[PDB]
Amino acid sequence: MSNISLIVGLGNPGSEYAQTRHNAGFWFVEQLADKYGITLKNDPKFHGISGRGNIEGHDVRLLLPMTYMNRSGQSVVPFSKFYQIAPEAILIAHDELDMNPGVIRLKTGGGHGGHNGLRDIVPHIGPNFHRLRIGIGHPGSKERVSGHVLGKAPSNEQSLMDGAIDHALSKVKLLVQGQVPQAMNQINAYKPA
Ligand SMILES: Nc1ccn([C@@H]2O[C@H](CO)[C@@H](O)[C@H]2O)c(=O)n1
Repeated sequence: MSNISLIVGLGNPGSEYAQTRHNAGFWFVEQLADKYGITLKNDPKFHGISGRGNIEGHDVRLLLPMTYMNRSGQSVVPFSKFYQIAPEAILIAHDELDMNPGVIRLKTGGGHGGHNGLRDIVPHIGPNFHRLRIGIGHPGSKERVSGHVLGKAPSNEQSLMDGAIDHALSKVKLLVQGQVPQAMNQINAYKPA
């Protein structure tokens, strides 16, 4: 059903990418894992870091692909296939250029929206998974995007994103319980200030 049983955080591996905007998904899932005491550990068979544990009475798996962003499907696809997790039971947290820092919205379905992590996943499991879109803002230049997503946000924008992520963590209860509509209402209403 639409109970969430896999939460994927997208990002790039390595200390040099850890604090970049493109790792917003990693930030969310890492903080989720700590909140619920879920151990994230190297999972070489699935080219990622993974964990499993109890979130609010529900058995949930967590996955961070260690493939680099544009190859995220090399982790997500075989992982979800092996555990027989339908896309409708997957939440993928990812950075979103089309929303401001501090804005966070749940979306079901649709395309990759230019996101090359999602672009590597949608072809294989289809579009029908859920996304936690973590706003990272857009750069000045339309050609500045690589420099933006692989760049570190200013303390100001970082605080907004951290606050939004903190809010989302408080609503994961609704997601694993399969009240996706309520989770959408309460997440998507978040104002940073
Ligand atoms: N070694 C690297 C470095 C960066 N990336 C980034 O992931 C983005 C997917 O939107 C790509 O657009 C890119 O910015 C990646 O996949 N692999």
